Amino acid sequence: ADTTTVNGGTIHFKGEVVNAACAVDAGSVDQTVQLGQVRTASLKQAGATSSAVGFNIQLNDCDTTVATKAAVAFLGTAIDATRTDVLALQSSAAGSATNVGVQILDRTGNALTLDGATFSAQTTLNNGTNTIPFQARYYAIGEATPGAANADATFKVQYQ
Repeated sequence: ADTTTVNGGTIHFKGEVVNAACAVDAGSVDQTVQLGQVRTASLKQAGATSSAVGFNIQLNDCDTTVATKAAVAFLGTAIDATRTDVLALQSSAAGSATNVGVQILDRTGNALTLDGATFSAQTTLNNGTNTIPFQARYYAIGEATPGAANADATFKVQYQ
């Protein structure tokens, strides 16, 4: 019955990475992130964006004698071969939106290539708790069409 909206479900992030420097918080290893609902009229041409929502990857127990910096990379399916930082939806079949994916922006506003090897801007660590912030947002690759939108990605943390 939806003829007018991309109707955001969740983007689901998983990232079980173990390192001596810090522990990934248990609330960060398997998280969702709701984007909600956008009229297709607002995503009518390639490059249009909407509905940026924040999420964080929290590191606990950091020890700066082990690492002074951290960064995160994300892995997922590109929506097409010429849009390497736009995550395909889990489905573009009947009932799901087409011509729209999801980008993961780091704390400097840069979209991250979804190759598991393109690291965010670094957090300069303090001992203890460190919160690395991101956003997710919709990104149109053409005239978006209506339907459900859900996506999935995994993440890794690199320390130095």
